[PDB]
Amino acid sequence: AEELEEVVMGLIINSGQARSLAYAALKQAKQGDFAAAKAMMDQSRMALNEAHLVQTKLIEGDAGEGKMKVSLVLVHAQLHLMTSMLARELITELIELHEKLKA
Amino acid sequence: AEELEEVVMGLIINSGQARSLAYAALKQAKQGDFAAAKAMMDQSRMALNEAHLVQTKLIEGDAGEGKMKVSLVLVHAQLHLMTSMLARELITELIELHEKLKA
Amino acid sequence: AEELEEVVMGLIINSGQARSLAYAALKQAKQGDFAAAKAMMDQSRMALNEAHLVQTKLIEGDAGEGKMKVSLVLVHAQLHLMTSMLARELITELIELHEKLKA
Repeated sequence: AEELEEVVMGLIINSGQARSLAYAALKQAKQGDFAAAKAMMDQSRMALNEAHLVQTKLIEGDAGEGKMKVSLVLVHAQLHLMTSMLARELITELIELHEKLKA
Repeated sequence: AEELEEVVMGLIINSGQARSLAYAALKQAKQGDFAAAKAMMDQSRMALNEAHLVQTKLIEGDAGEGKMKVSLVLVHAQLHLMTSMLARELITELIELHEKLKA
Repeated sequence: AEELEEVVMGLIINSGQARSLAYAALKQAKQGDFAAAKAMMDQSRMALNEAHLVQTKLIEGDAGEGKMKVSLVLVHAQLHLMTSMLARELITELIELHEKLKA
């Protein structure tokens, strides 16, 4: 719907940007730039945190009537956010491995 | 609905616990504890397997009328389970890498 | 529905095959076969690309009436595709690490 629909687009874009930043963070690690990787990861998380917070309000205050479940719309947003958050967390682990290797 | 709704909560919690155990398993690997990591991974999988089995019954025996597809509710459960299973599988790979590194 | 339902099954199978190929690609890397890993990854991506293209047509040309959003059915397909694509991308990163790790 109006906002919910426009809000989802923002969430999808935000989630996509989060992943983009995360992959970029990893790329920095490959170049041996741990400092930039850490900075990129930190920002990536903040983007996700804000996105997750918005989704939480939706999931909690969404359902007009009773039930708390979710909606077709929310599920789509959750899919992007869940994927992005997971990607970012795993990417963080991958970056840590690069540090252990040396570079 | 009654059970389905309560069942989903259990699945979501179970999926979340699965991931939690998986991340913890990885943490053990970082401490150089391959034995504990393996034990944690094994338990993580068992939790997922039981969760997946419940979802399968849902997906197969859910749809009251004809169609086998899924439902708004099932999709949400699948999202958590799919994310958790994938996370756990990737985490397993990450742990194996730690073993190859040494520690 | 008829096609959409049958199309989803194809997408789910394709997504599953994509992941299967990706994991197999990783396995090749463990055996120290970077050439086979690369070949498997390339094919995995092509499978996903074709799958993603089909989903795009669905998401863009699906909704019979106005709205572009998604449908219960599409979300399910997106879940598998999103999971598979992410898995494959992360697996690619994991394979690159194996190459850096010698073998």
